[PDB]
Amino acid sequence: SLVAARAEKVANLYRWLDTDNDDVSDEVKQRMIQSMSGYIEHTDNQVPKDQAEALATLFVESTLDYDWDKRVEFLTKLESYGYSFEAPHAEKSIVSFWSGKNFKQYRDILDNAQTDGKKVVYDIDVKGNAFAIDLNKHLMRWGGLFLDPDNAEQNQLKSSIDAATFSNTGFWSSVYATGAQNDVYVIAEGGVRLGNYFWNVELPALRQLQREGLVGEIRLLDKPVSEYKDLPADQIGRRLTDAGVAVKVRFDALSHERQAELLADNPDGYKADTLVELDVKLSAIDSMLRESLPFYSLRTERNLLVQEGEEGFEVRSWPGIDGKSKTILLDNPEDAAQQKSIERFILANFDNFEQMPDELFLVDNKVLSHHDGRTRIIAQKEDGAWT
Repeated sequence: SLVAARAEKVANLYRWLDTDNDDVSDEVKQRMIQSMSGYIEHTDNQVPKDQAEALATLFVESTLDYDWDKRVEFLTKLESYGYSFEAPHAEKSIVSFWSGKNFKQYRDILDNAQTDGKKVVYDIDVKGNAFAIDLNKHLMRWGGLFLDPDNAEQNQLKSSIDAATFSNTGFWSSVYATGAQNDVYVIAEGGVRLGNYFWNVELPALRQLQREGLVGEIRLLDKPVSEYKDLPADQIGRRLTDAGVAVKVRFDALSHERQAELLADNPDGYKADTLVELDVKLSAIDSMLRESLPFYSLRTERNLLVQEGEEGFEVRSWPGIDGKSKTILLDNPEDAAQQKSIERFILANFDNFEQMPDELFLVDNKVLSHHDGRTRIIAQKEDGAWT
C-alpha cells in the first residue's frame, strides 16, 4: 500500500483548493452503476466477478460524490489487485490535465531529446493508472450517450460527469507524479489559460506538492510542438520556478488602456477573439496557496492532515492508521488570527497526533481540551499559562 500514503497527501490539497467552488436521482444512478458493473464484469481484467459491481459502485460513487476517501480507497483497492501507479524511476511526463491532438508528438520529440539511453515514463504508461483512466472514459462514454442536452436536469448530469472525471484524471496525475519524484513535464496544449479547474485547483496542487518536496523540476509545454523539436534541453518547457506562469487571456478580457497600447504596435493585428499571453507572477500562486490551506504548518512540520469538518476541523495521522477524528474547534471558525493561535499553540506543544486531545477548542484566548473530560489549559495572558 505505497499508493494510500502519497495519494492521501495529494487528495488532501484537492479537497482544500477544489472545495472553494464545490437532487441527484438513485434510479438513474443504479443504471449508471450497473453498466459500470457491466463494463468491468464483461471485459478482460482482474475484476472479480463478485467485486466487479463493487468497483462500478465505489468508482462512480467516489467520483460524482467527490468523496476523497473513496478516491484513495479505489486507488488502493486497485493496488490490492496487483496494479501499480509508481513509475519505474527514470523521468516522468504527465500531460493529463488537458488532451490535444499533438500528445504523441511530444514523446517522439522528448525521448530523442533526452539522449541518455533512457526514455521518459508516462502516466498512461502505468499499469493501474491506465486501468482507472479507461474506467473514467467509460463513464465519459456513458456520459455523452445516455443523456440529452435539451431534457432539463439530464444535461446537468453530463456537465457533472465531465467535471468529476476531469477532477479524477488531474488527481491521478498528481499521485503518479508524487511517485518517483523525478522531474515532470506537464504539457498544456492550447496554453495554460485562467479561470478553469487546472488553474484554480490543479496548478496550485503541483506547486504546493513540489514545495513540500513531493515532486520537483516541473516544466510546462505551452508553445506549439514545432517550437521544441531539437534544441538544448533548457529551451524545452517553461520551468515553473523561473519567473512566473505564461498564461493566455483574450484581447476582449484584457484592459482598456492595455488594448490601446497593444494597438499602438501592430495596429490591426488584434481582434476581440485574439489570444494574448502574459506572465502571471509565480509569487502570486504561492501566496494564494498558503491562504487556501488552513493549518498550513501542521501539514508540513507535524505529519498531520487537517481537513474541513461538519462543524470544526479534523486532524488525522498522515499515514492513516485508522479513520479516527481528533477535531479542532474555534469560537470564530473563520477568524484567521484565532486559527493562527491554535496552530502556533498545538505546534509549540504536541509533537505527534496520538499525543493529541480527543478534541481541542479555542474560546476567547482560552484553550479547552478533551481527554476524557474538558481540561482548560491556557491563558489569554501574554505567555500562555498552562493549567
